[PDB]
Amino acid sequence: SVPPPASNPPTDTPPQPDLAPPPIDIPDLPVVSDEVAREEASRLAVLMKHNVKGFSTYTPERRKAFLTLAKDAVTQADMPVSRPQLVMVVDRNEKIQHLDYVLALPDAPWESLGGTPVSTGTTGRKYYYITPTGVFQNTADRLGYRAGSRVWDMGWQTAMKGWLPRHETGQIRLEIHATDPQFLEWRLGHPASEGCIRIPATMNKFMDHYGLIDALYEQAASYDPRFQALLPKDRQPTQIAGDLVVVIDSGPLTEPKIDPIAD
Ligand SMILES: [Cl-]
Ligand code: NA
Repeated sequence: SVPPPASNPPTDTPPQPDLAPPPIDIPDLPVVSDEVAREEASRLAVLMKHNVKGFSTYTPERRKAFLTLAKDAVTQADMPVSRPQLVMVVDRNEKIQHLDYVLALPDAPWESLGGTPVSTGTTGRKYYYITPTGVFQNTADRLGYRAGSRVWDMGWQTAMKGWLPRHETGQIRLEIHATDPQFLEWRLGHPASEGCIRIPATMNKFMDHYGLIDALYEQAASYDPRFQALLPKDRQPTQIAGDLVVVIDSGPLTEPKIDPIAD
């Protein structure tokens, strides 16, 4: 069977004239040397190994695929890498279904930290979408919410309907969700979502506490009480925090498949 769909409510940040800060009041994102960045990435990698269920470093061939396709995608999206920063790379291929944290460096080869199984969107089921490839940024344009378990809201995105071989797109609210009583952790590693990205509950808490993709969220929390209120009070944000979630597809690109029971 396929688990029921997650709820993916939009969380666009309302405009507030009273919170508009001058440039000096918005802190700059931390910039560390490549030497410091690599040491911090190694520390975080060891912590994830011992605190996130299902964590793995990958084989050399798999690491190369994560690193090459993620760099390819960021380059094609013309998104700049001007400081050492983490990137969450998700391989939606039906045969992989894993994420890899990568350290992007502006003037040196990127480095792989490791990651966990995930579940992205499945084919063959009406109203379930294939998770789209591309570069998705976690910005202060959205708040996300807490289920509490953190939910990251990546905005409306064009996605391919998973049940129509003719290739027909629609709009999904792309979000990152932990596992829960209706989407159990043993589902991870095979496609089973309606289009969202499911991650282990412990990976969700780790990302929340260390702020791995929350660089722009933390920046906004400096002056905006709505972002401050959603972030954990006991967090310990890493200086190499990033903001990009990059969905790749390494094998033959996912093709939709008919749902034999759809009318
Ligand atoms: Cl389940
Ligand atoms: Na998918």
